[PDB]
Amino acid sequence: AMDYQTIPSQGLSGEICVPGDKSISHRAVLLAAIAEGQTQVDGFLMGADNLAMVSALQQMGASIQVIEDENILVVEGVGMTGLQAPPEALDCGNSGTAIRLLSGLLAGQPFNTVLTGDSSLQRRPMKRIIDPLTLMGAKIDSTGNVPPLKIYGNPRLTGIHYQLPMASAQVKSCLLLAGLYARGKTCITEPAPSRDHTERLLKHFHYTLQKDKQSICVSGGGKLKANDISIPGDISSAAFFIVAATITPGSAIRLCRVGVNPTRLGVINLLKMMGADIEVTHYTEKNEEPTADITVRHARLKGIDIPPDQVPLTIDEFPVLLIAAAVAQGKTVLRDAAELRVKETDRIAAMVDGLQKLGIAAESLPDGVIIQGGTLEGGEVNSYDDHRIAMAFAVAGTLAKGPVRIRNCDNVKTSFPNFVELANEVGMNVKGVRGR
Ligand SMILES: O=C(O)C1=C[C@@H](OP(=O)(O)O)[C@@H](O)[C@H](O)C1
Ligand SMILES: [K+]
Repeated sequence: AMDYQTIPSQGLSGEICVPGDKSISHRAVLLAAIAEGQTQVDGFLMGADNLAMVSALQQMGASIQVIEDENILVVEGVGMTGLQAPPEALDCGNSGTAIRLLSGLLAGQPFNTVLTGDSSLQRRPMKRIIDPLTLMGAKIDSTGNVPPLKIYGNPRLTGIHYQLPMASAQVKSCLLLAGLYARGKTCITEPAPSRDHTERLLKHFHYTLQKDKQSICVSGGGKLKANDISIPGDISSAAFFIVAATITPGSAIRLCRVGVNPTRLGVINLLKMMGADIEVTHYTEKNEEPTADITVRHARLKGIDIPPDQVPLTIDEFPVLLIAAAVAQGKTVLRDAAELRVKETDRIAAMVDGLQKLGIAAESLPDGVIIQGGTLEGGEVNSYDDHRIAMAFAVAGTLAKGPVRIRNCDNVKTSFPNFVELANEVGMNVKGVRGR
């Protein structure tokens, strides 16, 4: 077992490239696997989650070459129908995105699959996918609507028209994947926009798609065409440094080549409301995906009523955003964020606990949190095995009055394998030490 241990920072400095986008990586290798022809993937995120997806695809006869130190996959497509029946259960480790997306992929296969993962994965909710898949003709067994899932593939799904009841991109993605195998039209209606990476990669792989109103549709039985993909940096990964530089005096940093999808821009929009100093420049577009350079300077913050339309666009950044709230002047309130409770861990409970442990008055609500802006002390917090709780409290350590001990950090590598190295390079202080 490994812990992080911080000491305060005298200012972040420098220019860094965060590594690849986790969400786009999962979609990119999945689609390339069943495409026709050879897809080269740059910027692929080499973490435990994306690698678990790579493994699962290989269990089913995908032809994937992994060049770890360059962040490159070379994928030799097997076509829509080229997958083979895996002999064992697919272990998705800690990755929610992998189990929910694979389920959509696997539902229309002419074979059977067991999908499972770690302790945390085994508590994450699956009704949200089981139900609409089932309306398309899937059979999926589970106890208590959590993994493991046993999927009795049906190569004769029929498309549905379906409204998301929570703003979930995984659910939307799961269903479009199934949609490519179903007879007729599949249409997802989404009341509140969620991350649209799947949509973009379909267009990229020259599967036609159609926006309608709030709706997006595909028809089953089209063909996916190989096309090289270059993955921009994960702005979720950049979010830790964006905060860290915001709250640490004397900080000024440039973050190169980060993805700036507006459906992912939450944390920047919200920090800006709070008074932060954040410049977005040099806009590109490689492979449908907006990419830009982000400059961050130390600024003093003010508490906000987080407007609830930003919740979907910030869902992964609330752990680190709440560190910002803790050291703002005044009160911050988060509402309509109950989704935070069903993540890798319950993120509202995890953040209330560690913030209190570090001297912050923070109060839980069933769908959010009330934070009273204050002063971070040193002490000890628990990560609850959640990568982003670990990384948020490593950020907190930059301003905290004394050292911060963050217990159990091995799952940081699920989304950010070089976090410590990049944190130290720009002037945070974070070190791996033995745990218990
Ligand atoms: O589709 C994706 O890549 C993701 C969407 C979100 O999940 P929900 O669909 O549960 O909102 C997010 O929290 C997750 O980390 C990654
Ligand atoms: K995860």
